[PDB]
Amino acid sequence: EWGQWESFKQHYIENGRVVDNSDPRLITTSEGQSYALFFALIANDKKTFDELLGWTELHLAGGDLTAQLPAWLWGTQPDGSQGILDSNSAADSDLWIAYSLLEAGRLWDNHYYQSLGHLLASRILRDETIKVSGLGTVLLPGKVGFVLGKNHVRLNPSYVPLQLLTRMNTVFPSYQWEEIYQSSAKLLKETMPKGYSPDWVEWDKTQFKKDSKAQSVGSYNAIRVYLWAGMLPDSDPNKALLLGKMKPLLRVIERNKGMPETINVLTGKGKNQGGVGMNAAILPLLSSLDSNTNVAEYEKKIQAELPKIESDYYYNSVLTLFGLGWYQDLYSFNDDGSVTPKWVN
Ligand SMILES: [Cl-]
Ligand code: NI
Repeated sequence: EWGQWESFKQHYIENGRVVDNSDPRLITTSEGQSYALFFALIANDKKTFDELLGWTELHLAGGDLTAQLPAWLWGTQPDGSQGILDSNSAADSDLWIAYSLLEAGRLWDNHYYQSLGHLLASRILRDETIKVSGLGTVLLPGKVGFVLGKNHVRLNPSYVPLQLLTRMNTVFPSYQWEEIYQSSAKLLKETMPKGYSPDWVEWDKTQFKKDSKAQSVGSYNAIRVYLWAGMLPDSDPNKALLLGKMKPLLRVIERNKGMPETINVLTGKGKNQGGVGMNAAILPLLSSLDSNTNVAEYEKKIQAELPKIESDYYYNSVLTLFGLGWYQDLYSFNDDGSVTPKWVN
């Protein structure tokens, strides 16, 4: 029913795990699992959803997702065995997994999925959030390694889709999730002086500062900011504020026909060509604002490039699933952060 999803399963999923073969360790990430769970839900694919969930729990979460956040990285170890390569969590993926479970629970009337999504979400609060001066409670990028000093944290704009955060608060209200929505909105709006979001940025007590490691680069992480924002319902007051800053991006598309591999968020100047994944990632945004780009023809170009990412290009494939899937009306987000797949109505 969703051709691109059927292709993705064939070429990227092996017995419940999403494989990124660009790493010679033939890795699976909690990110890959999280996106595949979401896509399986959008596709009304209960069987694959179950397979993905089971693999995630067994291999990344010690057989119990109610007991711990999943490890983010799994694959071939130096001795040839397969196992966890990094036991740290990745909060963006934790959030996508919790969201997909909550939404699958609602859409499929599956009380287990509802409960599991809830218990995972509660653990995200426990294990990878912290309250800092001025910004309040933030979602940290992982359970360890992102607290850099007193009231000083390293954050990642792409990790916090406002629609997912809205959803955390709408059936079981939570002062913590409300605070995280607010700090995330502030993070997004205040670190894009030219309408471009960095991959990483620090909050140091009283202000945002250039990330000491990643500097001012916006690249593969950050391209998702435009993706999530372009798919917000206009009920979210932050959508208009974020999109109001993105005229430079639209001009980049007019002139260069796509976003660059890396962009300097302070100057708006970019390096290299970004690729079909990044082009799909900006498609919802492109469809939502005025520019000289013919959107229909832009989408046709993306479609023409799909055979080239049939295999061996995990990340471009998930970006195209998100962006083309949305453009082709396969799913939309609602005012309460929930998602309505095409198959519902
Ligand atoms: Cl619905
Ligand atoms: Ni019920």
